[PDB]
Order: sequence, then structure tokens, then C-alpha cells
Amino acid sequence: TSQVRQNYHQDSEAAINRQINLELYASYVYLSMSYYFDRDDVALKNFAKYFLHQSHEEREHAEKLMKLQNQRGGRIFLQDIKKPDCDDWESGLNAMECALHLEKNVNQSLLELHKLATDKNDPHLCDFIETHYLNEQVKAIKELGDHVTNLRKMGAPESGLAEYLFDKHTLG
Amino acid sequence: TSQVRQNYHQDSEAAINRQINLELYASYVYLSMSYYFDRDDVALKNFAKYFLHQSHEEREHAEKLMKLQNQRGGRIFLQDIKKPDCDDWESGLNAMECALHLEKNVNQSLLELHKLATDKNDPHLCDFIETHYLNEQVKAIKELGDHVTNLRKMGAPESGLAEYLFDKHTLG
Amino acid sequence: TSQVRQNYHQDSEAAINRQINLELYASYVYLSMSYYFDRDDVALKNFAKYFLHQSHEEREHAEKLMKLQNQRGGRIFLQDIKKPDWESGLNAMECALHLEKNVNQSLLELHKLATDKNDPHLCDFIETHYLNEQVKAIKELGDHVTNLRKMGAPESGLAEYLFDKHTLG
Amino acid sequence: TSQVRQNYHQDSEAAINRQINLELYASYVYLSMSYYFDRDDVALKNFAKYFLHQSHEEREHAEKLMKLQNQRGGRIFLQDIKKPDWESGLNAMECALHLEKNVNQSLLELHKLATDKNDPHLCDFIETHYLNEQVKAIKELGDHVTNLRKMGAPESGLAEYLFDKHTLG
Amino acid sequence: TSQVRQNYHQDSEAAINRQINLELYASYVYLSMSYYFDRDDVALKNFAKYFLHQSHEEREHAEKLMKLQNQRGGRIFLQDIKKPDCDDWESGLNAMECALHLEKNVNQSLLELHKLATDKNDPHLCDFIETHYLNEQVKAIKELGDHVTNLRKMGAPESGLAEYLFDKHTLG
Amino acid sequence: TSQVRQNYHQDSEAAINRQINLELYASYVYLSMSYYFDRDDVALKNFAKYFLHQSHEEREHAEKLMKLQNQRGGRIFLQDIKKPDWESGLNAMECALHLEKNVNQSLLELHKLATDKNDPHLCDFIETHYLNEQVKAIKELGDHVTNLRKMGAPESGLAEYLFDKHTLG
Ligand SMILES: [Fe+3]
Ligand SMILES: [Fe+3]
Ligand SMILES: [Fe+3]
Ligand SMILES: [Fe+3]
Ligand SMILES: [Fe+3]
Ligand SMILES: [Fe+3]
Ligand SMILES: [Fe+3]
Repeated sequence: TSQVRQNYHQDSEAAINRQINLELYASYVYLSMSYYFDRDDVALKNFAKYFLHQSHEEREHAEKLMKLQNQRGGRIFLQDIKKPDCDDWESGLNAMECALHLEKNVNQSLLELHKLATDKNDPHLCDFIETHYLNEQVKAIKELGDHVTNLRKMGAPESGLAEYLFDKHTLG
Repeated sequence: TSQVRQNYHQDSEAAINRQINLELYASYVYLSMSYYFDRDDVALKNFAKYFLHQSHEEREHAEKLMKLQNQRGGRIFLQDIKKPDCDDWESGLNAMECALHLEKNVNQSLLELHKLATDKNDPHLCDFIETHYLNEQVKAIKELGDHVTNLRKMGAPESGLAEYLFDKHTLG
Repeated sequence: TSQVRQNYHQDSEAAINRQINLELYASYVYLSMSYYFDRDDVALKNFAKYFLHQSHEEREHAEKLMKLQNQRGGRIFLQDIKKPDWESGLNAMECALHLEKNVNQSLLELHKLATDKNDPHLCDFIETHYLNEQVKAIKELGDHVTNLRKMGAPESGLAEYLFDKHTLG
Repeated sequence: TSQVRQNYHQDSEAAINRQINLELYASYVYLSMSYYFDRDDVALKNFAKYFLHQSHEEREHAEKLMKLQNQRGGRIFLQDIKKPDWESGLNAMECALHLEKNVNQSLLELHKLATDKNDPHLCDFIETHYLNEQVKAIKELGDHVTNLRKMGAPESGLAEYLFDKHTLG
Repeated sequence: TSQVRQNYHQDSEAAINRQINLELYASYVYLSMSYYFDRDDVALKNFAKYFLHQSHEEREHAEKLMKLQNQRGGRIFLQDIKKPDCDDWESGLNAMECALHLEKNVNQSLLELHKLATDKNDPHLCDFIETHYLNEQVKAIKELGDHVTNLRKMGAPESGLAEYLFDKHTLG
Repeated sequence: TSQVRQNYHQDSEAAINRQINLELYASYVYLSMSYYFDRDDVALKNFAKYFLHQSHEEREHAEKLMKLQNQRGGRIFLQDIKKPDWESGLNAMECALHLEKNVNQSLLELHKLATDKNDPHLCDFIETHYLNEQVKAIKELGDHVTNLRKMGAPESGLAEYLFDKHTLG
């Protein structure tokens, strides 16, 4: 047992490790989306810039959890990072919806982790999640929701002019 | 025979000379396209800048090949620069498609030139093509693919508003 | 078929996609090593810095291949990123040396392939952006392994401490 | 017919199109001369700079005419750019003098035309941007030809070397 | 056997070592030429700087190959550096002519090294030579030819005024 | 016979020429030592930088001797540069100490010659530019040799690691 472990439940340790896989998985999904819009038959350079930035942020969510695992005296166990659920993403509106679905699933997992940490009376772990994860997710979901709303009002996906302008005037 | 010639086959010398004519030809074509959009009844000022920039680049592609010819001890032979295959280019999408066909023809001639240079064991000429031409054509061709793809999704060529906005927000 | 594809074989495409997976696997392997050295019972902070930097660089190798796939008109296909396969720093440097040689052999098979299909663009891309990077990387890891062994690693904990302060610092 | 065309005769349009071709032809001639002096068996680098500079300038004369064609509502029609028709530096400077006088004679034919068609804008365009350029250009080439003759060109290779160093540098 | 060696043929290693000797020999030749023109009865200071600059450039060619040898896991094996083939070099034109012949022999050795590297499927060694050696030799041969051509046009070597002015106005 | 020669004995001229070869030989030795320490199974980067510096410094000694030869009116005659005659860092420093002592012994024989032939200028050249450089060179190498032995070289690889970082860095 670690010389620094104190008030760190085994269940919290296992859940952090599963959350690390989830954050890495989300990074893969966003990385997949990005280069889909980098394709010459999609060619929305700013969508690809948007999803690539999100891919790097999820990777940082993961590295910071690995850092916490060590801080509390637990032990990282890594798993496979499953491939994303689409190779082809149809459109910019459709992609924004999948990102909203994914970011909501990450939030649901972070809220289960906080419920667990409260169950185990782990205030440091509770406030770690509240500080670094919970509100970041609240803004990502509100942000992704604004975009879906606008892309729909403009005539996406049937109007290719709509996604061009959105990609210029919102994602630029 | 030149005091500097070494490992430079006749066939490579002849091919460089044909490649010089092609590069000047592409310069003439983009120059033709450019001022077509400069006309008051077409009047897309940024399409004309995009193509004028490309016309100046092909002139640099040719002059650089003329420079290599002298470096390797061969002798420049100049031919007529044939007039472009269209005087009226229809629209912006159509110009972009002819630009893509032309850059692909230039690329195929360079690939034959590198196949030639490999078969004649001219490693210096091979690296010349790789450094100064092959990756430039890959980017010109992917770039033109992006523009064609977007112009079609925006509703070109039947929608003149599309080419107006594309000229403002992409070629600006 | 893609409007930009020209002189890009289907085998070259399939290999680029396979190489993308390997580069991402290499990033995962180094990331695993890094935070191993961040553990309080290892506590070699510069070892952890070194491996984390190499992890991010493999992510740069992978994204650049995804960029090339689109440039040539091919289509990205992603697979699972398999989890890595660490005792001490000398032992980690040795697995990294084994890993960069494996990534290197995969790149040489891809360049032999691109040479066979007469793809001079893909040949130069591999030569330019990947091949000399692996030669530097492997020579560097070889230096570290060599030095760590002469100082008395892994049996000497003073050795890996000092190597972490004066070489990786 | 163009919504901007006003007092621009069809003969003036046809002639501007011919003058465009000649300007591009002159650029080709100078481009040919330039890289001739870049050859290792000629090796007069400032002669080669000089002619390349003139090649880019004739290209600037041509593109300005393509601009005027559109300003008046006319329509550009392009033809082939004929290949140029060099022994030494004095010989090249003399062929350049013959060429600039032919471009000049063509421009004066264009101004007589514009005068006959009562096109004062086209007249001042030629007076402003081309006529004094040709007079300058021809006086310059004459100065060089005169000097290279007095120094002993072309049989004296010391002459063309020094001229390349001290006048064209 | 080296822990870093991978796809490096014993023949390529042996060829690098011989090329190391040739680059040091070329360095010796230029150094000999340089101080020949420093002599009080020749007294062309800029010819002597020019060859001295070339002597140092060849040493850099040697040290960089000594670096590659170690990078690929081979073993440097040094030989005698044989003295240059002339003590007196007659004039500046004759020295430039021996420099031209010397760079052509160094180039021919490099083309044989690349042919070797091609036939043993060492693309890294193939590109090293292309990047750092092949075009440097072409420019070096093109430069030496220009100087040779110009010196002969001025009346060298029988005209001492010719080599004086060349030393002032070209090599100054 | 040269128009500048005055009080320069043939033996001194011949002795300068032999000293030129010895300096180039010392340069070959240090360059050989340097890249030995660049090897991945030796991997002491600062030893390799130290010897590379000395290799370049010996080349400066030779060229200055080539400069004096022309200044006094003698004639440079070059010979083959014989290949160098390395185990560890201590052993390399010991051959370097041995080498500088032979270059020094040759310089003191050159100064004895110059004194016997009444060449005060050549006497000053050796005094100013060479003799004290060698004393500093030999005193330094002895210091390094002394320290390596105290730290446990060559049987202690940790000793040469630390010496390379803390003295030669
Ligand atoms: Fe996240
Ligand atoms: Fe081109
Ligand atoms: Fe990699
Ligand atoms: Fe290459
Ligand atoms: Fe003109
Ligand atoms: Fe060289
Ligand atoms: Fe010395």
C-alpha cells in the first residue's frame, strides 16, 4: 500500500481508472471527427480546427486524472481505447450532435464518480471533480447546444451554404 | 560537352526542357483565368487575385527548372507557349475545375520525370523533384479539391450568391 | 473515388492507416511509462517529463499521417489503440529502444512498399518526416541505456537518481 | 456588348490584344537571353540579372494592357507566345535594342490608331505608361552598346567581364 | 554488434569510411592550394581565402559523415590522409581547374555511395546523401566552372592582369 | 630564392615543415578521440566536445605555421597525415597528455634550433604563440588525469559520467 494513501477508497481508484479510459476515448472520437472535415470532399477547415482542439482538451482531462491517481497513492491501470462509433460522420450538424451526445455521456460518468466520492466521504476527490470537470462539462454541453440550434435554424444539413457560413462566422 | 556535366542523361535534359514549356503553359492559363474574373461582367476581384498568384508561381516553377538545366550542364531549348484551351471560363466553380485538371496534368508529367530520373540513376534530379515540386503539387491539388467541393455545396454555379460569398470568405 | 487521388495505391493507403495505429500505440506506450515514473514509489520527475514529451511527439507523427491520407485522397480508418505491454528507468529506456526500432522497421516496410508502387511523393514524405527522426531517436535512447548501465543501474538507486538530474534535467 | 464600353473602337480593342502578345513575346526573349548568360560557359551573372529584370518588366507591361482591355469593356483574346529568335553580351544588348525599338514602333502605331479613333484616354494611357518607358529603355541599351564597343567587345573577354562588374552590378 | 544498428549494410559502413577519407583529402588539397596563393611570389589574397574557405567546408563534410557512421551504429575506421597531388599550382586558372576535377571525383564517389545505398535498400542513407551532399557538389561544380570560364575569357594564365582583377572583383 | 627571405636558415624552414605535419597529426588524433566518445556504446557527449575542440585548435596551430613559413620566405612541403595510434575517458586523456608532450618536445627542439641559427624572430614566434599554450595544455590534461583517477576511473563508470558533466560541461 502507498506511503501517501489516505482516505482513498479502492472503488474510487477503480472508477478513476475507468474515467481515464473514457476521457481518452472521447479524445479519439474528436480526433476522428476533425480529420473527417479535413477531407477534400468535406473541406470545412474550421470544423476540423474545432474538433481537433476538443481532442486535445479531452487528452488533458485524461492526463490530469492520471496525475490525481498518483497524488492519492492509487495505481493506474490502462485499457484499450476503443475505436470511435463512426468512420463517416455525414455532416457538420450531425457531428455536432454526436459530440453533444458524447459530452453528455462523459458528464453522466463524472456525476456517477462524484456520487461515489460522496458515498465514500472523499472531499478532496469531490472538489477535484467540481473544480476541474463538472463546470467544464456544463459549458461544453451548452456550447455544443448553441451550435446545433444555430445549424438547424440555418437549414443544415440540406443547405450546404448554411454549414459553409457557420464554419466561417462561428468556428472561425 | 559541358565542363560541369556529370551523370546527366540526354533523356533527362530533354524532359526538363519539355517540363519548362509545360510550366510556362500553366502560367499562361492561370493568367488567362485571372483577368477573365477581372471583367466587369464577371467581377469577382478575389478569384482574379487567386489565379494571378498561381500564374506567378508557375513562372517561378519554370525559371527554377531553367536554373537546374544550367546547373547540370544541359542546354535550354525554348518552344512556343501555346494559348490556353479556353478564352471564356463560364464560372468560378468551372475555373477551379479546370485549374484542378491542369495541376493534375503538371503533376503526372513530374511523376514521369521522376520515374525517368530513377531509371537513369540521377539521384540529384530525383531529390530536386521531391523537394521543389512533388509536395507542392499535392498541396495545390488538395487545395483545389477543397474549393471545388465547397463551391458545389454552396450551390454553384447556378447560384451567383454562392460564388460571391465564396470569393469574400475563402479567397479573401 | 477521390477527386485528388493520383498515383496513390490502395496498398499504400492501407499501410498508412496501419502506421497511424502504430504511432498512436507508441504514444500510449510512452504515456504509460511517463506516469509510472510520476508515482511516489518511483519519483523520478524528469524521467516522467522525458516520456511524456515523447508521447506527445508520437501523437504528432500520427496526426501528420492522417493529414497525408487526406492530401492523397485516401480515407482514414481507425482501429483500437491496444494497451501497452516498468521496473526501473534503465528498463523503461530499453523498452522504448525496442519500441522505436519496431516503429522504424514498420516505416521501412512502408517505404519499401511506396518504392514498389512508384510513389516518389510518399517516399520523400517518409524520408523527410519520419526516417531520420527514428535514427536520432534510437541513437539517443542508445546513449541513455549505455550510460545508465555504466553508472551501475538498475541495482544502484544513486545511478538513476543522478542520471535523472544531470542528463534528463 | 459591355455596360462600360464608351468611345472604345473595335480596332483599338483588336490592337491592344496584339500589343499584349508582343509584350509577352518580349518577356520571353529577355527570359531566353537571361538564362543564356547563366550558363557555365558564359557565366556573366549580372548580364543574367539584367535581362531577367527586363523579362519581368515586359510581363508587367502586358498585364497592365490586360487590365486596360477590361477597363474599357473590351475582351482579351490570347495567342501563342512565339519562341525567341546569343554569342556575347554586346550581341545580346544589340538584339535587345532591336526589340525595344520594334515594341516602340508598335506602340506608336497604336497611338496613331487611338488618335484617329478620337480616344484621348487610350492616347494618354500609352503616353503615360509606355512611350517614355521605351525612350528610356532604348537610350539605356544604346549607352551599353556604345560602351561595350569602345571597351573592345566582343573579341576581348576582359571587356565584357569588367562591364558586367562595373556597369550592371 | 551495436544496439542501434538497423538496416545498415556492412558495405554501406565501409563506403562511408572511404568517403570520410576522401573529404579529408579534399580538405588537405584546398588547404595546400590556399597557402600556395599566400606565397609572396603569387600573392593573390582572395584566391587564398577562397580555397581556405573550401578547405574548411570539406572538413565539415567529413565530420558530418563521422556523425552519421555513429548514428547508424557503424564503426569509424580512419586511414592516412595522402598528401595532395601538386605542391606548386602554377596559376589561379590551373588551381581552379584542379578544384573542378577534385569536386567531380568527390561527387562521383558520392553517386557510387548512393547507388550502393539504393541497392541495399537504405532509404535513410539515400536521403542523407541527397540532403547534405549531392546538391552541394552540383553548386560547387557549377561555381568552379563559372570561374574557370571567366578566367579563360580574360586571358589567363598568360595575362597576369586578368587574375589580379578576377581576384579583386569576383573573389573579393 | 625569395625576395623577402632574410636570416632564415634552411634547417629552420625544414623544421617548420615537419612541425606543420605534427600539428595536423595531433588534429587527426583528437578528431579520432572525439567521435569515439560519440559512439552509442561510449556516449560521453562532453568528452567528445572537448576533444573536437582540441582537434580544431591543432588545425589552427598548423595554419599559423603555414602562415609563418610564407612570411619568412620558405616553401611549404606537405606530407601524408599518418592515421592515429580508446577504452575509456581516463585512457584518452592520458594519450592526450602524451601527445601534447611530444608536440611540446618538438617545439623546444625547434626553439633550440632557432637559437643556434640566430633567428630571434623565429625564437619569439615560438615563445609567443606556442610554448605557453602547451604548458597550459599539459597542466590541464594532468589535472583531468589526476581527478579521474581519484574518482575511481576507469573501473567506476559513475566516475567518468560525473566528470563529463561537472568538469568538461
Ligand atoms: Fe472530458
Ligand atoms: Fe508548377
Ligand atoms: Fe513515431
Ligand atoms: Fe529524398
Ligand atoms: Fe514593353
Ligand atoms: Fe565535400
Ligand atoms: Fe599544437
